[PDB]
Amino acid sequence: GMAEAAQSVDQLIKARGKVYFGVATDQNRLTTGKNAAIIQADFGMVWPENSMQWDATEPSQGNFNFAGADYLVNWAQQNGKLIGGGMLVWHSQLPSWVSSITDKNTLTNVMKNHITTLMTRYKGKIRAWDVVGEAFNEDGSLRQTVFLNVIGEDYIPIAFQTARAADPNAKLYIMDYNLDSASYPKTQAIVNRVKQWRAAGVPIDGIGSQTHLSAGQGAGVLQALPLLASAGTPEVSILMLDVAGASPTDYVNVVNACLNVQSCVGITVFGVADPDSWRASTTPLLFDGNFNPKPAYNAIVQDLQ
Ligand SMILES: O=[N+]([O-])c1ccc2nn[nH]c2c1
Repeated sequence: GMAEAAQSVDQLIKARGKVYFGVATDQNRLTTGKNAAIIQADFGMVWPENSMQWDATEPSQGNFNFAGADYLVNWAQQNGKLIGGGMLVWHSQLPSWVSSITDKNTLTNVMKNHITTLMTRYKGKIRAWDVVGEAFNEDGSLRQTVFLNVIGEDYIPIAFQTARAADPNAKLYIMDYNLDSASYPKTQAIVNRVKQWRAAGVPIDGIGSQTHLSAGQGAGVLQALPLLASAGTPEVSILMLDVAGASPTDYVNVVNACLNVQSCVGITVFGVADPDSWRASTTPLLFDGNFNPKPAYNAIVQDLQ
């Protein structure tokens, strides 16, 4: 048929003892193309690209919109897929009403209410939440977001403690990008800070590495991911994965990094088909514009056998 025979990378990675091979998606994708069909066949977990971000879910203080998030949760449950959520605390997609707050107590209450409301709504149904995203500067210091500037460094401890109470079953992650190389200061810095936060009792269950790679950089993940795992969190994960050129070598190296790290639970790719990627011109995903698996997909299948 037009659809091509294939194997599920999610089925294969589970048979290797990992939890999932996942994909970022949302309602716009699930209703179009072959996205739903490919996700049903080949992936075991879904993450909302945008529908759980702060601008989508709490556009006005205390006025929540769960329509896109509900769609994804409902779709995942109906299709037997795990669900991840996030990002609960992130500077990038933040409504103006939040970034304009200057009172530390107010912003703390706002952040806690945002975390608690989103996590409570889906309590027991979500595998993992990305509680704090992109909290680090490239030099390893903390990024000067409204949360850091107004609340101070304690915002990370408070966010995680609040998330734990909202849904004790969820795995709570901190996530950042440019953690793909051991040579990079951000990688060692997040490890050191996470070690110190865990010594302070912060319930950081996971470090998620947002893995946007250019050609050849897969090999670096083989040293970076073990370094991330040395922070001692229960879990690490590869997330938002895409690879310029989608070389089988790079993708297989990332997969093998996860297989080589006992605490790595799985891998999430940043979409299904190349034309829908934020980097589409670099054809960086595992399915082409015809929704057929690319050589990198086949190479992952062969590596996971
Ligand atoms: O693993 N992901 O691709 C992914 C996509 C969007 C997200 N928002 N929060 N966490 C996310 C993870």
